[PDB]
Amino acid sequence: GSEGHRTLASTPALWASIPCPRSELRLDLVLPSGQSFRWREQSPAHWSGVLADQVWTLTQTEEQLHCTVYRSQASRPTPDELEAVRKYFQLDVTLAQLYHHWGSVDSHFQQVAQKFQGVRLLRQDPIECLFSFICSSNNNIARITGMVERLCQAFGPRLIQLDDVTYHGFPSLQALAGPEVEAHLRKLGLGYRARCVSASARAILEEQGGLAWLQQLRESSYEEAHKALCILPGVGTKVADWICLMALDKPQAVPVDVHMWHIAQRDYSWHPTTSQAKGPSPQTNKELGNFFRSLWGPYAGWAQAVLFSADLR
DNA sequence: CAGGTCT
DNA sequence: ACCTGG
Ligand SMILES: *CCOCCOCCS*
Ligand SMILES: [Mg+2]
Ligand SMILES: [Mg+2]
Ligand SMILES: [Mg+2]
Ligand SMILES: [Mg+2]
Repeated sequence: GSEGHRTLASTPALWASIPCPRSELRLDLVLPSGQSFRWREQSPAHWSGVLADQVWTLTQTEEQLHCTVYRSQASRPTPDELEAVRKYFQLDVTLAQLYHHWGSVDSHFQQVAQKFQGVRLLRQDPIECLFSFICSSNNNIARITGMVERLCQAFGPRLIQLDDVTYHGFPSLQALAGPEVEAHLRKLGLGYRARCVSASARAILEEQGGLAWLQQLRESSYEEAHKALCILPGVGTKVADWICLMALDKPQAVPVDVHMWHIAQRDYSWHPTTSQAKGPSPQTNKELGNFFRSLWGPYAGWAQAVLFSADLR
């Protein structure tokens, strides 16, 4: 009872609810969908992971988001701790309002979105997000999850153990910048991406001003933050857009990939007009992202998340 | 060859 | 131009 991953039924005294409709947040569409790679459904409908340097288990009913924290004497999450969950899910951003806007300007969105409510963006840490998305180059969601887990196990601080899972926090820049990290990361199957992690951890810390430079790209404009991220090894345009959208408070960023081409073409009959080339290219990908920004508005990347979730079936 | 990044 | 999965 007192050992292991908790469930709402098994230890009801250690949970606290946050008012949050299922239409504002679907955990099963947000937490496993390749935004974060570090949440696990360890019991049915119960998602466990590291959030604000502690381990949480989250589950929901129709009107409540139920939360528990593993810290020495076990107790409910305090008020300040629940705000970190609200902050992580960005719950002040009302989806009801966004879905209404997107629907009003896009009848295709109106048609598809009703089935896929509660899709929102997590407000991720920029370090974690950066190095996760560096591991996603030439890769799929299954292997990426594994690489990130091993990376965190090897180089991240031990938090606590629940059942047979030892939770680790995401590694610091210092740990990823350290001697022989590439070789160690290669032993963990990351391949050529091992170099990129090491090099980008070193470039941030030793060439760019460290953690502070990255964190202050939150305050900088989208265009600035994107340009700044591209100088890092393993970070091209797509990767930078993902980081901008997921970790640097740029809701207008629209990461363009072949998947977005398929949507644009099949669902909006989109073709590049200004650009010369017909297919994907840096010129045409920039044009596509702009199309959806003008269509959807300042939260275009959140809209994309909904269509991405809907296409996934 | 597909679909990203580096210079 | 360069890289690695399917
Ligand atoms: C698509 C070319 O990949 C860029 C990675 O370069 C090797 C350093 S990790
Ligand atoms: Mg991430
Ligand atoms: Mg290193
Ligand atoms: Mg780069
Ligand atoms: Mg908008």
